[PDB]
Amino acid sequence: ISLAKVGCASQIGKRKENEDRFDFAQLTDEVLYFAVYDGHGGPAAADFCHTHMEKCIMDLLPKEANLETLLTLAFLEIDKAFSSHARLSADATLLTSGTTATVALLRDGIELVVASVGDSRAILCRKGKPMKLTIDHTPERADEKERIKKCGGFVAWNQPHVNGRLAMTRSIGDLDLKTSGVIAEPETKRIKLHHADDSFLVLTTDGINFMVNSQEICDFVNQCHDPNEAAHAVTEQAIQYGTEDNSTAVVVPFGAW
Ligand SMILES: [Mg+2]
Ligand SMILES: [Mg+2]
Ligand SMILES: [Mg+2]
Ligand SMILES: [Mg+2]
Repeated sequence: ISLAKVGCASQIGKRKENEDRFDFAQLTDEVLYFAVYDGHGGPAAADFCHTHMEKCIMDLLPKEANLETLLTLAFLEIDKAFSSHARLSADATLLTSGTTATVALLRDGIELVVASVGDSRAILCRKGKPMKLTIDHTPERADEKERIKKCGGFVAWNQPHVNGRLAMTRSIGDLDLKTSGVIAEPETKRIKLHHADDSFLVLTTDGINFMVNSQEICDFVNQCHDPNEAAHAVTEQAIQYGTEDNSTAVVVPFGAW
């Protein structure tokens, strides 16, 4: 696998700051890492994950062979770390700072494991068909709604927001909403890559998702030259369809192994 080929674009939209972060790296000989972080309420939480996620993972790699279990621990461990960082700084806004997290680990070139909290997305495109690797955590999910109430929170409306503040039901940070049911525990998925067909991993933030569905994302990946152009193509298409949030796409090509 080559990382010179990974394509990524991030556009700011009609917002004052761009709070999307993304990273990818070769962690060990066997483990590749890919991530998007959609921040809100200040970039502090997205930056924190961007800065520290790779060490939470690497320190746990020698201890945990189930990568779904590994990322669960890493997410909860990094959220506990952000809590303390926030509670101990002079800036009180860090207590309202949050972020989505969608992280992918590829082991041995073959085993793809994806964990996320929030409404940023991961899909896999093989032969121009998408497969969803994530499901959005939003209050319009019956199971998510029930946890929010069980924990004593509520959902308000313009379109549904937890306690009138948070458009999603899981996240890293948002220290005050943690008691009301906003958790840092991811949902996970494990798959094996195709031995013969080329498959692409695409991470996107909600600015893109609002206007470009999963199928149209495969079309851009399928029809553009390199992943670089495809990533820039799909973020720009979202802006032109009417999206105003920050928009970030990351396109990862996998060889047939
Ligand atoms: Mg890094
Ligand atoms: Mg954002
Ligand atoms: Mg949102
Ligand atoms: Mg967003």
